[PDB]
Amino acid sequence: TLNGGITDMLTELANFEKNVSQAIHKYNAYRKAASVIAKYPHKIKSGAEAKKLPGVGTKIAEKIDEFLATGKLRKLEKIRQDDTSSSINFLTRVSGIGPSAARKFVDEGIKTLEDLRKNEDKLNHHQRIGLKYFGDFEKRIPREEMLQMQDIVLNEVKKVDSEYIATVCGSFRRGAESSGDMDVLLTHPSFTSESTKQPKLLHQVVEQLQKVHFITDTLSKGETKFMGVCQLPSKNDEKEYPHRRIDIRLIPKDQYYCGVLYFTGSDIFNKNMRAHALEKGFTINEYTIRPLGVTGVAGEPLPVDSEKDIFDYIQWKYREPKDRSE
DNA sequence: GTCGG
DNA sequence: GCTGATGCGC
DNA sequence: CCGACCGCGCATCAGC
Ligand SMILES: Nc1nc2c(ncn2[C@H]2C[C@H](O)[C@@H](COP(=O)(O)OP(=O)(O)[C@@H](Cl)P(=O)(O)O)O2)c(=O)[nH]1
Ligand SMILES: [Cl-]
Ligand SMILES: [Cl-]
Ligand SMILES: [Cl-]
Ligand SMILES: [Mg+2]
Ligand code: NA
Ligand code: NA
Ligand code: NA
Repeated sequence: TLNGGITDMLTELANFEKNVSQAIHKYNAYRKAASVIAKYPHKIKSGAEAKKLPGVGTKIAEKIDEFLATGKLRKLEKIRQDDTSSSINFLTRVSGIGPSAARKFVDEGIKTLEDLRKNEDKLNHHQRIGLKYFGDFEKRIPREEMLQMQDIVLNEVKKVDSEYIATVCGSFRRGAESSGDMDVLLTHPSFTSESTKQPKLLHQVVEQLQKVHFITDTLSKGETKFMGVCQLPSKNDEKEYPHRRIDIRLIPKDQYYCGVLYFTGSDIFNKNMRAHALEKGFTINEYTIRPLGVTGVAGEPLPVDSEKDIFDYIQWKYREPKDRSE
């Protein structure tokens, strides 16, 4: 929080471009700037100083000067006053409602939490569950709770098939003291890039977790990716825990390292690493890292035996999970 | 909105 | 039904 | 300047 005021300002700007303006590149431009500044070990004294960092250009430099001089930004002040922008920004906070849906609802007169509640019929499945747990999904998850959650997930998975390997990734693997949700990477020997010898591998696990009442709702579910809701069990007479978002990704067992790298993040770290990969002539996804031929077409998967091998290919020193929070 | 060639 | 584009989210 | 901006699973829709 050394330059919290500035990073918060850029984040709000980023959210505006994304939610209201539907300008994804500007969104990421602001996010990159916020990121590099949050990483900066000094208390910024001027926009000129900030402009030295990659990602911070003229426009943002001017904004930082204004914020330092007055403690605020007029551009944001006007945005906050705008009701449409405010309404669209708010609605996008519901899981399942993005910029388009948010602008459409506002067009229909639906602009508040109360409005959504009296219009459930106009929401799809995902949006309905996001509204249901709106309050809860805004809460943080203490690492202590993440630990109890990990215990339940790993043990239940083990009960279905001892050959399953469940790994909690996301901010948790990065060592965060609190997480916004739980991210679970899952592998099983019968599912490789070479073949699928067993169907319902992901289904079985989801099923088991619902059986024990851990998973309470489903936002989306396919053969390899589950997106839903879970809840820790509470003791007698005590208030129950908030419901939490849970994502489970089944990845070919032989592509574990690319999968755990992807699912460990951060999202900005992944974007930076994938972009660097390209510059180095490689393309990276959650499955593999491939060289880019002369034409720029991806070649065959390169051998990977650790997360480090991936870093080595793009000529980056290895970075522990805890140092990938950008 | 920012950057490299 | 399928395929492709688009919205959404990780 | 100006083209590039990471890469992809699932739900939903149009058009067939
Ligand atoms: N390449 C890529 N990977 C992504 C992206 N978004 C997410 N990931 C990958 C990297 C992410 O680390 C991982 C998990 O996604 P979460 O949204 O849960 O992100 P975190 O868990 O990091 C925290 Cl925001 P928390 O949940 O605790 O608040 O998915 C994206 O746009 N691109
Ligand atoms: Cl844009
Ligand atoms: Cl791998
Ligand atoms: Cl691939
Ligand atoms: Mg997460
Ligand atoms: Na700069
Ligand atoms: Na949303
Ligand atoms: Na997640």
